[PDB]
Amino acid sequence: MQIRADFDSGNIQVIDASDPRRIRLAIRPDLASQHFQWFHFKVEGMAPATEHCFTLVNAGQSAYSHAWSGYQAVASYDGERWFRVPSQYDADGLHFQLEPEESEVRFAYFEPYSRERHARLVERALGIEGVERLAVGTSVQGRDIELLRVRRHPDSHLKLWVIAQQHPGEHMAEWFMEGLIERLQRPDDTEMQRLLEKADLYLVPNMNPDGAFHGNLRTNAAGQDLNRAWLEPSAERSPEVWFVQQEMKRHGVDLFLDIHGDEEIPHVFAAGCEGNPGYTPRLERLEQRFREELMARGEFQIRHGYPRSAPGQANLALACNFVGQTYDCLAFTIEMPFKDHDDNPEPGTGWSGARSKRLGQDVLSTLAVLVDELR
Ligand SMILES: [Zn+2]
Repeated sequence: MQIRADFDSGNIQVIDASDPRRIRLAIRPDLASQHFQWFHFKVEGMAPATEHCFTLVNAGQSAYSHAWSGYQAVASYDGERWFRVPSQYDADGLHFQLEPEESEVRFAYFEPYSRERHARLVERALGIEGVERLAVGTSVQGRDIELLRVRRHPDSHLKLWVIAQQHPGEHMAEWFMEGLIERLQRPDDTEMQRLLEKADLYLVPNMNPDGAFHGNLRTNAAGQDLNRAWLEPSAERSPEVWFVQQEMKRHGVDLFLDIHGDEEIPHVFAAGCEGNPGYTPRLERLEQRFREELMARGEFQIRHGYPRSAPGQANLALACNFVGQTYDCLAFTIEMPFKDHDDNPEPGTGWSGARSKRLGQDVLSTLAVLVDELR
């Protein structure tokens, strides 16, 4: 038996894998920050007809250790079909067991989205009618930050921005983008026809390629939390955010969605800008419309989420608040669960890459409905 993480988005430290019934492992802290929670490794040469019991020993010291409770690890034999496995959490850490049908299998905190797939996603995007790579930024380690624009009518006047995965460990985010982009390949898509008549789409499939490649959870290569750098972006420390802000200034913003993933809450939800000094009645109305329309179409609810912000007490270092206020536009942070969307239980897979994609396409339907109210 051999366990490794020497690959894209891999993360794990092997303690002792000599006894299948007592496998010890540790989660690796981010490149330049103390945060950790995301894990991704492969096991090879497992004995057949044998139970293998795994334990992430430092789960208790992870960034969000209270989120472990109720969480079921994800696994895959072919890296295509991912399934949930029996898991428990106590003082010794996160435990999960599996009697593998195959000699090899891989585990991860969520269905990984590799930079390899990212590349194929961009390729397909550029092969789509009206889709272009409007501009490209560069990460701290020199990886591409594509800004794709979907434009099918030279007279549209609205700019709808959607960026994802500023936090590397939140892989469900890029899955959301894949679904959103792929819907653009439909021949007779009436809703999209209307949307694109009035607006152009500005998409950044991945805001932190270095973090994602290195299996980080929270920060970019420099150790900076990108969703805390919007008030004071750095060309050197947070180039990913700096790039996006320059382009936003060039073209303008009339809508902004920041796609994330939440470790704790087992529900898909959306946080707004109610704490912004610039939170107007118009924006409060639009936020109500958006949630109302999305709730009627996708796996999205409004009962659970983060505590709301008191009037004028928002943290403008956050993308959602910063963009919404700077441009006086509807803005939300979309949150997908690492667990399941309990409203629609599917224990065998929990929240997945597929359900993330579907949410991405449902969100497009919501935008089509609200396009005439944004401005
Ligand atoms: Zn996040």
